[PDB]
Amino acid sequence: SRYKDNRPLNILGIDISKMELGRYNLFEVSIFLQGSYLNPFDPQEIDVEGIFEDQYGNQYRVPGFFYQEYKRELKNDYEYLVPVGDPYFKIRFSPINIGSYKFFIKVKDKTGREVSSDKYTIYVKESEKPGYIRVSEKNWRYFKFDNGRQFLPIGANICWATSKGTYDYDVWLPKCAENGGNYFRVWLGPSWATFALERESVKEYDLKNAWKLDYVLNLAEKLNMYIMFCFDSYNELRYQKEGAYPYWEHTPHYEKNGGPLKEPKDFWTNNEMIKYYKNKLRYIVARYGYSTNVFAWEFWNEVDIISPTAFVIGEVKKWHEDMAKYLNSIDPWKHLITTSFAFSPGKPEIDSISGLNFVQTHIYKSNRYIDALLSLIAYKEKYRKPHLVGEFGLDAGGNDLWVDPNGYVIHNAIWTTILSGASGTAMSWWWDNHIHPNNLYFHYRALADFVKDINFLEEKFERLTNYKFNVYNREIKVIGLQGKKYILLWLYNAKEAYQYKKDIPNMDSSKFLGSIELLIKPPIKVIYYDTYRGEKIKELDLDKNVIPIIEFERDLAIKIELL
Ligand SMILES: OC[C@H]1O[C@@H](O[C@H]2[C@H](O)[C@H](O)[C@H](O)O[C@@H]2CO)[C@@H](O)[C@@H](O)[C@@H]1O
Ligand SMILES: OC[C@H]1O[C@@H](O)[C@@H](O)[C@@H](O)[C@@H]1O
Repeated sequence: SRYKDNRPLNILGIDISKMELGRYNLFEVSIFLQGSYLNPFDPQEIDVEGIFEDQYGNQYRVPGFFYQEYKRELKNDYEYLVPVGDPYFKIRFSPINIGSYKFFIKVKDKTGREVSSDKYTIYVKESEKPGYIRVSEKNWRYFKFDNGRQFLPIGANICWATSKGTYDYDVWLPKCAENGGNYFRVWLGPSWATFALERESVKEYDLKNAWKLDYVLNLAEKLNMYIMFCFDSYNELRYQKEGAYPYWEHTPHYEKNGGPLKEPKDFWTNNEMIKYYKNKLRYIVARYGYSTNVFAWEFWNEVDIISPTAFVIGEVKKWHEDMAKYLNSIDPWKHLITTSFAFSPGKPEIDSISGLNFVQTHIYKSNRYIDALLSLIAYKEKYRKPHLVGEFGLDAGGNDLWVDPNGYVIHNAIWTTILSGASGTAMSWWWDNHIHPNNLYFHYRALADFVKDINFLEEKFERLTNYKFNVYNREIKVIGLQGKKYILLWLYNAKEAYQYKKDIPNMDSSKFLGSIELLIKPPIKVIYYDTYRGEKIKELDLDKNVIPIIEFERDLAIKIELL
């Protein structure tokens, strides 16, 4: 209890960032106070709240959070944070309507005493921000922003940094964003993670790592990138003898290390653990919920490979139901909620929960992974909510960086997933040792430039069929979408797409390979698109339903417009 206080409850000061701001922008209040509490992260010890009301009567009850300011520096090869000033409490709000808001601050400590701040008025003007990310009501396969524009996640996992900490995100994120990336995922556990909130304790949260997460979220705000926050990872509940980067012996949850749990099975039902987990959710909502750059709350990385002594499907399901309900109830902005599994088909008992707004796949597979992605995407349409392939790679023991230094595997997967009907790109691993040093960002730029002007929410896209190849010299396969107005094709050579030794193609090729006949009504306009250079190659008007296939080395994209 290093942050305890033993004084009569009183507000000592309030600082307000600005009295005028734009729609969906951050409005921050600093609160200096004294009171009686053992743990500023526990609302039963001290509960700070901001009560906001727009001019239409809508009310928002925003929990406040304990905060320490830091100044970062780089000490040779590691980030070091110097504390600045005493810690204090903050409220972070974001207005969804324009016009006037009134708000006040309310504080209650463990004595039951309650104090209040006077009503303040702020004014909100229109801004460029599109709002929070939601499931599309027009097409449940896809995400939208509040303003109705689509959100197609294009990016990769970027889940933790080296010892350089936030300085790595300074490098990775601008490169991602300038190459069409608008998405990444970060880990808030286990305790070794860059943004670990439960670093030494499950009762009190790490103010340095929370500040690093502030920094990276602010950088995403500047770059128009949107983040999935993964709260916990399976390692926390996996025993040393079970392998796969286990961490139970080191995790703060374990009684040996000060926590409430005698064994990982008890995580799901232990009353003390559930209480502190809800305090963590409240802290996360308080500190980060305002941000439209939070794409989603993700409870678990691969919860199915916690210790087999700890995975009880009925209890994990109930815990996800209860925590999703709680999180929704306290999150004024109702961010999307999800969870993930190592087993690529997932766990239907959990994926079917209505409180999980979208489902995910993790898949590491070396052989015929294009077909495996297609099959999984087709299968999970049964949930009638969006599907994110949140992790993807070879099953090569982490050797992708030297088996495939050109990123052909990533290339194949991001084209396959977005043109099979998934909500966005397959999300690669290996951001730090592969994507960045091998400079693989250009793959994403080529894909983003192909899809960005299509409104997927209105095309009524269906996976391509009723097609007939007529190709004699090669084995060419197709992944395709057929919509109201567009047909999008990704063609690949089955005998070249899975070999990674040759250099990046630079076709000069103008040559005729074969044809693909589609059941569509002509006339049409056909655009041939280089998937490595990210450029239109050729354009052709047609009066029949048979599209010539021009020469290409590994794969080729075609955009067809029904006229
Ligand atoms: O290297 C940093 C952390 O790696 C962690 O293991 C990772 C591992 O690097 C790899 O990405 C693997 O497939 O997923 C693991 C996490 O589940 C931990 O070993 C951690 O201790 C390291 O700091
Ligand atoms: O920032 C990502 C990486 O960039 C490299 O050039 C080095 O500086 C690494 O130390 C760093 O982790």
